[PDB]
Amino acid sequence: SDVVMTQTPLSLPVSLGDQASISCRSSQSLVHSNGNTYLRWYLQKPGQSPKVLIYKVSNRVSGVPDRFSGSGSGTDFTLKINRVEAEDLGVYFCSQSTHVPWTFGGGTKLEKDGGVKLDETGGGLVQPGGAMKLSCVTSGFTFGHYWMNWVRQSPEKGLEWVAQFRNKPYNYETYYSDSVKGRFTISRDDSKSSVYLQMNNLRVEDTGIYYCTGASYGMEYLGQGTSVTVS
Ligand SMILES: O=C(O)c1ccccc1-c1c2ccc(=O)cc-2oc2cc(O)ccc12
Repeated sequence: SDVVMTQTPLSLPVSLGDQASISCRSSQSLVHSNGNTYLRWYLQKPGQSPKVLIYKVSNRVSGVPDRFSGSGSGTDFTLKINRVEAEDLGVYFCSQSTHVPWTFGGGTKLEKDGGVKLDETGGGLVQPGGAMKLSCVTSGFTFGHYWMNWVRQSPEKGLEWVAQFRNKPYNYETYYSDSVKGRFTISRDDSKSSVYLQMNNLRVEDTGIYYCTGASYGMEYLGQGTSVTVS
């Protein structure tokens, strides 16, 4: 039932100045009943956090050069990069947010912002069985019009969406990944423009960098992440 996002190729070697093309396919249509197709492309530079380059298939995040273009429809999507430069090098991910759970492709290795801020705190080291509360304080966007999420990253599983807390128009509904159901609880406070993640009964496999994200009208902003180690 979970939408599988498949990227090709896993690794894409290029020479500076060449054109690059990355494919992302979904296991089912990403066309939403509301008319939007919720497909994002991200770039993660080595050692840094993922940043959105393209949203709703083809919309370029302002600031991203015109050399980048997203295209496609339904289940078949493509990111094109003209005249590759050094700053473009890193891992590109696609993600779908039409269906819950939100899901990510496995990545392809190619080898401010209106004052928006999201700051994650609470990370650290705990032993299995332990608990930890992550907090995310935001500013620079009208929080009431955003769905807040927690997404995590590990070498073993890649990017994984784990929880969502919708806004008032969408009944403040919460959703969780099966991997954390019954253990993690996402909470939201509009007055403080903050979201929190209470993580109980932690396991080694919960180890990862945890990012808070704010999504609205197909766009998404992400924090720099906070590291959680369960050892
Ligand atoms: O896209 C929207 O209409 C919308 C507006 C405000 C807040 C969230 C959404 C939004 C969705 C609203 C309804 C729905 O059925 C699905 C939505 O999906 C989204 C996916 C995103 O990445 C990012 C945003 C959304």
